[PDB]
Amino acid sequence: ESADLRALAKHLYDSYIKSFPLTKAKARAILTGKTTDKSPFVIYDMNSLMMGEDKIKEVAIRIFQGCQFRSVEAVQEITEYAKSIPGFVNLDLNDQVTLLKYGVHEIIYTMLASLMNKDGVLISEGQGFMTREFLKSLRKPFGDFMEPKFEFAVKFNALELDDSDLAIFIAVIILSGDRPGLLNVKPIEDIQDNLLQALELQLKLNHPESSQLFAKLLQKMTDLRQIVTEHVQLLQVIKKTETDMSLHPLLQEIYK
Ligand SMILES: C=C(C)[C@@H]1CC[C@]2(C(=O)O)CC[C@]3(C)[C@H](CC[C@@H]4[C@@]5(C)C=C[C@H](O)C(C)(C)[C@H]5CC[C@]43C)[C@@H]12
Repeated sequence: ESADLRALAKHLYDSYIKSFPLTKAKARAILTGKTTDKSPFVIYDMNSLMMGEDKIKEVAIRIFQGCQFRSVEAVQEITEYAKSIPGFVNLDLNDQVTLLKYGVHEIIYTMLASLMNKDGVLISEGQGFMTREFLKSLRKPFGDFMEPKFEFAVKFNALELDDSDLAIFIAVIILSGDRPGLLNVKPIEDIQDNLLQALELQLKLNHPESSQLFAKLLQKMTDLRQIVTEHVQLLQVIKKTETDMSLHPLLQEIYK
């Protein structure tokens, strides 16, 4: 029944709003020269980075650890969202952990695109905006952490998804079932099939002039995969040349 799929979409969207403090809708209102209400302080170089530390509250490394923090917070938020997905907490606990382990980074880059445009990315709950060029200009093992994320975002943002779309898409990603190490794949797959039906209907209703958006959205999952892969191998480099830099245990247990 279409009706049941709509109720599912609304529940996920509702849970999404409750779990993620910075929505795409708020991010777009901040980014677009829309408001005096609160536009961001813009960090595009060293001194503005400093002054930025006063307005908003070594460079390259310190920025990297600022990233590390926000990812941890993002993992907490995504974990909270995951529990609201019907069926998820009824799964074998080990599989819940596995689904989170592999899904969380793909979600983080999906939602990261909401905070990006071509020029840079919102930081600190949208109070700040850090320039793409400034991130690229950073010291050499760090200066290209962010670039492939920008490249993803620019293309992904061209699908023009809104938060109600993204809420279902993010659920679809979590409930994959082709994740390494899963004990019971069939209950995961039955949940994903429901989610996929919901997403498909959502996209047809919300974007009726956007043909095959559903298929085009699913194809984006390959882009996410390779961002993660490339990000991971970049992290292995950093941990060897920067022996004094530390990773977060919540983040470290995710990579393996
Ligand atoms: C170890 C890291 C540096 C964390 C976990 C890996 C990470 C990850 O997988 O998230 C790569 C992308 C990103 C550096 C995050 C942190 C969160 C962060 C984000 C949102 C918040 C802090 C930063 O100020 C800013 C604006 C550059 C963004 C952009 C990218 C990421 C997603 C990484």
